[PDB]
Amino acid sequence: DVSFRLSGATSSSYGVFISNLRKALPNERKLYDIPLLRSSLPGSQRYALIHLTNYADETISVAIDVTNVYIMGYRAGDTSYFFNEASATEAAKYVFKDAMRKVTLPYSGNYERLQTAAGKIRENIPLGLPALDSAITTLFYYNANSAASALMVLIQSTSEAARYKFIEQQIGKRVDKTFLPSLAIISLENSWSALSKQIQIASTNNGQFESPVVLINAQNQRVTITNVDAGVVTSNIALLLNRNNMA
Ligand SMILES: Nc1ncnc2[nH]cnc12
Repeated sequence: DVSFRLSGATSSSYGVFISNLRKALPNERKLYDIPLLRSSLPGSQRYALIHLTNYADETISVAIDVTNVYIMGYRAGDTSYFFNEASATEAAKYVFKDAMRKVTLPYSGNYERLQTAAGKIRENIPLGLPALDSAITTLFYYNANSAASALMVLIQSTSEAARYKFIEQQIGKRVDKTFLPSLAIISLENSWSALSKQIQIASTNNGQFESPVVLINAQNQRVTITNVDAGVVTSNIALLLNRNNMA
């Protein structure tokens, strides 16, 4: 299990938390010094639990699938909450089994569904450590109308931070402030599967992608990424989705 406590948290201690979350994920190999995640694991090995505690000492436990860093659902007290999808129904056979109530959320855990349900796009939802505190409080005292936006804060602060060093560093900097994510963060979130696939292809193709990936950089320019010597591959992406795990 991995834990993070917001009371007394610093940039350094969020960095230690995201390091430990990456270390909790099993990898087959490394390609270009980046962990390649497993394609399939038995249910008994497939899930990791993250414990998150806000400023008021209220704790939720979040279940993640370690093959794709996907959040399956969370527990608050005696009640578990799972996303309305196939992988989350599978997850509920293995985690939070002694929860007295189980609630199935009225959506799946993908962004197009969560943004529709929240009525807000990712660019307009604050991130930073105080926004994670707020997200924990909202999810602990489950308010249906505010859950979807809180779950997007939670996903971006744990899963997306683990996938990219840039996202980890941007969220971790904001200890007593909040910020709105740039299109650079949004395009990294959007492009993880495609970048992962192309880096796996590149290892059999002399470091060259078969299909380019278009990212948005810090100056809001569309940049076309074509190989493993690009900065996003050398010094940013921290985990690779297995090619067998993309559908
Ligand atoms: N539920 C989720 N967990 C992790 N990463 C995601 N990207 C979109 N939805 C996600």
